[PDB]
Amino acid sequence: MERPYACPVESCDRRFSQKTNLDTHIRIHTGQKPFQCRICMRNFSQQASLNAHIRTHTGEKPFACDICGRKFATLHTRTRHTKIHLRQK
DNA sequence: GACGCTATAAAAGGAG
DNA sequence: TCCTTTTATAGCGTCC
Ligand SMILES: [Zn+2]
Ligand SMILES: [Zn+2]
Ligand SMILES: [Zn+2]
Repeated sequence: MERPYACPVESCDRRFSQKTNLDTHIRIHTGQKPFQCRICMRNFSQQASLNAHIRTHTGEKPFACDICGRKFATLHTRTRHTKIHLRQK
């Protein structure tokens, strides 16, 4: 089976191949946020979101644009940005 | 128009 | 496999 682990909430019913990913997903239903920022004590649903968040404190911007070389704290922001060099206003 | 930021999904790494 | 960590995608909010 491609994606064995199914979500128990009948409304959702999203599928995952890895069990961790299902557990992480069920958390959006339970509202459990096990990842805590040790600076402001805010809780996050994922390690990824906590890590992206820690950068807002440290000011680190590890994502650079290939075209203009401008820096960004997150991958999405960087990727979405790159698309402005391909069009006008 | 742009982008800072959180959410969420999906994949991958590593150890036993 | 279980658990950790990384990579990809979707909006919201706000200032310009
Ligand atoms: Zn669900
Ligand atoms: Zn914090
Ligand atoms: Zn650029």
